[PDB]
Amino acid sequence: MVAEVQKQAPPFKKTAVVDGIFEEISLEKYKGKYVVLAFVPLAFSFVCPTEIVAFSDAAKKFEDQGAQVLFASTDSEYSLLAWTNLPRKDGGLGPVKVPLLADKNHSLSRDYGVLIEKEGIALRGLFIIDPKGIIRHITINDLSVGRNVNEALRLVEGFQWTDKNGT
Amino acid sequence: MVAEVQKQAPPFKKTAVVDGIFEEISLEKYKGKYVVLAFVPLAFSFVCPTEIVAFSDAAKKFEDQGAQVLFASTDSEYSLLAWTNLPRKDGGLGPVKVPLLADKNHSLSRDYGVLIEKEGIALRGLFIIDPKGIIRHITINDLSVGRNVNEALRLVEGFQWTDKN
Amino acid sequence: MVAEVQKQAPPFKKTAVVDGIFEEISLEKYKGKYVVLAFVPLAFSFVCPTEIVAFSDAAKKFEDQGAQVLFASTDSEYSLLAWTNLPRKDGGLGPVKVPLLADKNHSLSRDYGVLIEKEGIALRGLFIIDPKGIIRHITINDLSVGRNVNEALRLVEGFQWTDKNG
Amino acid sequence: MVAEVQKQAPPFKKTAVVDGIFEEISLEKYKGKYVVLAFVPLAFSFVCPTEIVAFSDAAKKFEDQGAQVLFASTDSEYSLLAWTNLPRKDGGLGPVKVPLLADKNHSLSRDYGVLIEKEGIALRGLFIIDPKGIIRHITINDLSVGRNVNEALRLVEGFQWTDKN
Amino acid sequence: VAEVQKQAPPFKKTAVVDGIFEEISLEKYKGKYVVLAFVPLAFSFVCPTEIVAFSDAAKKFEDQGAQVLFASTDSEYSLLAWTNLPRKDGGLGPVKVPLLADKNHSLSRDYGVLIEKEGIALRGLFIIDPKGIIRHITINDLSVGRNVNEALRLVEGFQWTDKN
Amino acid sequence: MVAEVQKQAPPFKKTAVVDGIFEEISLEKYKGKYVVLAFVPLAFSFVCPTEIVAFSDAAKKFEDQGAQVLFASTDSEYSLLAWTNLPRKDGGLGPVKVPLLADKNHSLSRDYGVLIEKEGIALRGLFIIDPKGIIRHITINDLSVGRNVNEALRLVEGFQWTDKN
Amino acid sequence: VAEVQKQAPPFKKTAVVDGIFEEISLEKYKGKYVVLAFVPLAFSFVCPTEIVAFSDAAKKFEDQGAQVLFASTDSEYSLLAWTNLPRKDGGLGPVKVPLLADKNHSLSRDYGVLIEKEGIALRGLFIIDPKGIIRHITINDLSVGRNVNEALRLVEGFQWTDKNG
Amino acid sequence: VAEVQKQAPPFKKTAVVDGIFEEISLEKYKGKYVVLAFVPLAFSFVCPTEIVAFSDAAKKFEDQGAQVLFASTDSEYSLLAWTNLPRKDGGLGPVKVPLLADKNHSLSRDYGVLIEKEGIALRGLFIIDPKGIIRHITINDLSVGRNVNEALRLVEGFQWTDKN
Amino acid sequence: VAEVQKQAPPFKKTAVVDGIFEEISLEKYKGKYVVLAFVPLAFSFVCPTEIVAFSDAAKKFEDQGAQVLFASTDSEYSLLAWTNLPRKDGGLGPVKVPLLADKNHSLSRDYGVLIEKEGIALRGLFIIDPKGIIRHITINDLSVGRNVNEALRLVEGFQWTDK
Amino acid sequence: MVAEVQKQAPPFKKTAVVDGIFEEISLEKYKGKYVVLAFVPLAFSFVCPTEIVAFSDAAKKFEDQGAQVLFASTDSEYSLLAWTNLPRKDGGLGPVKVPLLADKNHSLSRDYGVLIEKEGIALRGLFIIDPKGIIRHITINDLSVGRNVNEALRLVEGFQWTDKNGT
Repeated sequence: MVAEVQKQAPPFKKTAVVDGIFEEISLEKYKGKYVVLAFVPLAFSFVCPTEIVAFSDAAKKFEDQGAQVLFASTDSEYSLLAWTNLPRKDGGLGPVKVPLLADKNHSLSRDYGVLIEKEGIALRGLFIIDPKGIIRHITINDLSVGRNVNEALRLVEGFQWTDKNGT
Repeated sequence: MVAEVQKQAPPFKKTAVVDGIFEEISLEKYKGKYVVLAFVPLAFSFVCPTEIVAFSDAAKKFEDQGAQVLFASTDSEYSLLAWTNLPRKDGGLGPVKVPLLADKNHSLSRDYGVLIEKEGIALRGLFIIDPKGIIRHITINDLSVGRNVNEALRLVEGFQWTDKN
Repeated sequence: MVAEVQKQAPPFKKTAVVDGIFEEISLEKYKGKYVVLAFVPLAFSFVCPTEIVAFSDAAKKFEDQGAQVLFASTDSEYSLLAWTNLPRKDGGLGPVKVPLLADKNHSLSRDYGVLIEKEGIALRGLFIIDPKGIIRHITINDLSVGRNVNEALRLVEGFQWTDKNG
Repeated sequence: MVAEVQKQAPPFKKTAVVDGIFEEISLEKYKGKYVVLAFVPLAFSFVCPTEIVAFSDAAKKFEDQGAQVLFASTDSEYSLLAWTNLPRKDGGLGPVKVPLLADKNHSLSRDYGVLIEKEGIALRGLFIIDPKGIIRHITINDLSVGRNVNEALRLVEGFQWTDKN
Repeated sequence: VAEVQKQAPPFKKTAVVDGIFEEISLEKYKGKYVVLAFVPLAFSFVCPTEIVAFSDAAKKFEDQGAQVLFASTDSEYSLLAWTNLPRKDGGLGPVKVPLLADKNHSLSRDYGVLIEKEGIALRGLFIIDPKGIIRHITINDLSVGRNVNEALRLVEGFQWTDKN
Repeated sequence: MVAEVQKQAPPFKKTAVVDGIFEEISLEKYKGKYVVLAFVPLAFSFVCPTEIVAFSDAAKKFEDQGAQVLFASTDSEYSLLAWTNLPRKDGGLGPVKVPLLADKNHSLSRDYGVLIEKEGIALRGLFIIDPKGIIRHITINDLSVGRNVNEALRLVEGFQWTDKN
Repeated sequence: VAEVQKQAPPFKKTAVVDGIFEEISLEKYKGKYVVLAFVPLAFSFVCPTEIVAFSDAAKKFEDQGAQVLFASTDSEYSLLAWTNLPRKDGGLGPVKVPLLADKNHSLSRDYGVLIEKEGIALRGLFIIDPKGIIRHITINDLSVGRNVNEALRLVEGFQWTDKNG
Repeated sequence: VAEVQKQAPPFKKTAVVDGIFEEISLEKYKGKYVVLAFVPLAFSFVCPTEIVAFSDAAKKFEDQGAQVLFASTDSEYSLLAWTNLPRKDGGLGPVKVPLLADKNHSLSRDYGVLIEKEGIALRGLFIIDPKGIIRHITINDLSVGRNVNEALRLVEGFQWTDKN
Repeated sequence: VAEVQKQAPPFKKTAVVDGIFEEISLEKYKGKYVVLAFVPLAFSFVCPTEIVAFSDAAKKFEDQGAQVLFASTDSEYSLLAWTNLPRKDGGLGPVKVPLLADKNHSLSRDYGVLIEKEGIALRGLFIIDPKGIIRHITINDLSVGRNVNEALRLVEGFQWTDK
Repeated sequence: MVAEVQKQAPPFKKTAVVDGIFEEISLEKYKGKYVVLAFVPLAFSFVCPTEIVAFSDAAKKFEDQGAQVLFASTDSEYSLLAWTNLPRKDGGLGPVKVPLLADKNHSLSRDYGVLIEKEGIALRGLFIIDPKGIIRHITINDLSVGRNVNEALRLVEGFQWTDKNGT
């Protein structure tokens, strides 16, 4: 069960940090809406999280497009929680407006094809999954360079439009 | 031999249309340069090729950045040639500033993970490959929605910057 | 499930260009009639398509013999359509009086034993299939040399005669 | 080891009737020449052998084209010999200008894909094999209808022309 | 394969009986002894005195409650032509025992007489009783023939023992 | 492994009773001569040995034909010895002019295809083996009915004649 | 195979009892101790003092509630003849214990005493209790025999232990 | 897997030593006793008193000829941040023993402490001698901690017995 | 094999309890903590001070709701004789804990302490809770022993915070 | 690798008690002599060792015949040692004139076909092995009943005699 465009997205149920407390998040929870699943390699890394912040700030634009953004990493929910509790002035992430999923056992990263087995971390993959659970897009960047928030919005708007016309 | 970010890109040698005549194109030919390999499902399809045109028009901007754009489809070099000879006024593609690769035996599309076996055509995948032949990016869109030329430019500039800093 | 003389022909359902528009063609559609399935790939090749034209021109002679000619290639229905829209003066095929079947996923060419896997194209095979769907003849030519239209007519006439005596 | 256009023809070594006596015939014997190998289901069958006669009569036209015609069946060299010794007025074949190969153990017919296992006889297959031993054509007719001598001549001439241009 | 004491392999083969084709099976002779004898090849350069000897004794076998059947790996058409070609002219002439065309070799294979590399049957002879059990097997190399009286002696032997 | 007409006979080396004492008999010992190997179910059986006696009496006729007769059973050389020491008046065999081979471990009977595994005894098989060790004849009778001595003589004479040439 | 503490392999074998044949199985002696003893060959050049010793003690075994059975790989006809040949004349003479003909070797194989290459049983002796459980195994190479008193001692031993605790 | 009396599974893992990264292998301590101790998660709601107790006794171990190493399935960045976050503020504060980031789980798998379903290590502790042989294994469920003096006692025990 | 957090491998083994044989299974102690400890050989030239220490603390374990069990790959007859041979005379003397004879090695194999090549158990100790879950594992090489107080501390620990 | 009459005996190398101290005994050590290998289920069992004592007392008669008697059990060399140190008055074995082999890992008992897997003990098997290492006899008694010393002497004398004649 790897993830491929046109196929059903691998299901998941993962403990996540939502507004500073733990919640069990599954894909089935968002059935009917678009989901944008986006991975990041490590918490507390020496790379500024501008990428997660950009998606956090656009949370509401996604919600208006009928979509929910979810982030995911191979850190525990405790590491990710602490990451949010450590403000940005002090080198952390600060609170955020999107769930952060703790993929400690690596199943998520493996099923979505982004895990770097030797290293224990996910590549910067991003998947857009439609209301019926079909993957309609895959981006995967090496770690050095980030993703564009507007691309995800453009694509979601694109797939909605085509969902409700010919194509 | 599938394609993965951080791994060596699958090599290939495919007959392509360059400037209305055939040339054998391999990836090894572009070692030292960034390569942006982009697939498209079918020639002569009744869907406007604005996507290939946008990348054709930016061919030279990529070249200036030290990158080569390559397009690829599961059509023969003769179908792709005829596509270029048929102007856009008349429902074709017109000439183009980027090699068009004929993946008739499907090996390319299979090795890069974009082939839809049941259908015989490639998804709209796009791969950025660095000078050492390592895949640094993968985009794959379902057919209904296209790719953004500026994303490929942004990413290439991104990977160059990080290559040197 | 390969094709052999005396055995049931591999069924198929393939999108084809008939009179400049797409139609889904299966073998089951011609049950009761002889079918003459002939392969060619490639479209827009730099070789004059005299072979397809000869069979196009004899379309009606086949129809009189109780047979339907079908052509087939590993090109898409869009490439094949464009081939017909491009007239012969300009290096294309022009319209034709026989369906052109797009075997893009190669299943047809594989099941009929004509695909050159390394290359992605069909050899110049021709199959005559009787009303019950049994293969009664197989021709397969390497690419350099073509088929004779009259052979297919002669064979069909032959198999009809023997169908109704023998 | 089945026979396919573009591939090497299955080698063989079979006892045949040549000019009313037995000789061991192999394909390797005709290397350098075109070979037209043609099968028939049964000797003494109730079908007139006009087909074998037509190819026998054109023997020399084939020889002029640089080709050798060979016939083959699943009968013994003794059955095939007797067939030639029985003249046509009397319901046999009469003498012929082409070797008749006795495929009693069925290996030839199996390797060339014409054997009907349940029945023990070959379909009316015809193979044209070039000087390097590559199969350039395959015809296979059900038993009720025969082959055209001129098709084989046309094809051989065709493949020679294309061999040299 | 066929073994003494075991059930004989069943068969259904096209044969030449009185110059026309008939489908012969073993099941047809259930209740009688069957003496199945192989020979291939037809038109071979070796005189068929052996088949003639068994043809001439056809009726002695019938009196003993037995049927003789011959078999070869030639087609029914080759075997037919063999009978139509008289002996003056190097053939066999008519015969009073069915000639079975084992073209697909199944019979010869099941009875263990086929020479696979060659496509021909050894000179095997099998005596099969009324219940279909093989009570005797002879197999000669091709160079030397069988004795008709041996088959009669053996059949008489097995009848006697069948009833005491 | 098994014995077939036209093939090399399975070799053997078996302890046998010859003139009231033991000797190790192999087939290799008779190379150059015809050998007629004949099996019998058991010693001391309630069946009169008239069959072995007939072949014993014709020993010398076989020798004149250039042949050696050998008999064989699945009994030990001690059982077979005792069989010969027990005269016929007293229900035994009496002495005989042909070696009697003790196939106790069943290898011979298995290799020659006559063993009845469930029972441990050989069928009444008879094999004629030529000077080069090739099997030229096989007879195998069910137990109820015996073999004919003259058939073996006729066959041996037959195969010699045809051997020469 | 047979093992101490495990159920003895069942059998049904034709045997010589008082000069005639009877079918002996182990199931027949359920409720009694059975002492199954093998011997390599009949008519062997060794006087069978061992079988005689067990024959003479038949009645002491019967008094202990035990039955002695002997077994060999010879036919019932060879074994019968062995008994009919008196000891003065090199045989066995009659005996007071069944003699089992293991011609197909199944018994000797199942009890682990068969010497495959040779076709004979080692001098094994098995004591089997009323429930059919093997309580002892002796197996001697051929050169040296068994002691009758050991079998009696062991049976008495196992009875005693069967009835105390 | 790791077993008493057998060679310990080798490793080479990025670790936090004095606020910076160093690559730590077992081969680095050949000649000394190594006490390898796992803890399930950084920043967990459970007080690290256990790591602190072993950190405080670092020098007693060093005097005995032993090196203590800690290991978790967190990244070196999570573990670094854990040390930079003082205890007043819910972290670990600095420590006197390397903290090894077993992100790919190989270490925890090879030492038999990984809970596959969960992605975390049990509280295992292994004592490994100078030749790299495992001479002791402790493994505690999550609810209850380890005793520092046991590890010191055992190391002293194995040294004494090493020299007798 | 036996693992912390998993159900302990069941067993049923003949043991010496107060100089006579009894069949001991784990199921017998369901509801109580069990401390199963292995010892490699009886009559070995090393001191049983370890078994004595646990024997003397038998009652402290019983007060904590726990039963100590010892186990070795010796027969119940060797183990019995070990207890009948007093310590003055180089044996063990009586003891207040069952001694389990794992002659067929199944126990030692299932608990992961058997040294196959040798036929003896390492000095493993397992604490098993009332539901039969393993909550602790110690395994020492043969040269060095276990601490009685550790087992008491751990059991008290797991009772307090139950599960 | 099971033991059978006429076949090579399985080799072994086992720690044994010889005269109250440990020694490594292998079969290879007695090549050239007959060996009489005899098993016993358990030390300190409630059954009197009369059988081992009878063979111990005849040790020297065996030695004079050119044979060595060896005993073997699945107990450790320490259990077997203690067994000898415990005199017979006090329910033990007392010293003995034949090596006692500790088959703790069960390899010996398994290779000679006497191990009762479920139980961990050897049946009362006895094997006579000739100077070339060939098994010339096998006795195996269930546990309830013992073996006869004179049988082993009779058999060894038997096999020697026949070794050195035609008959």
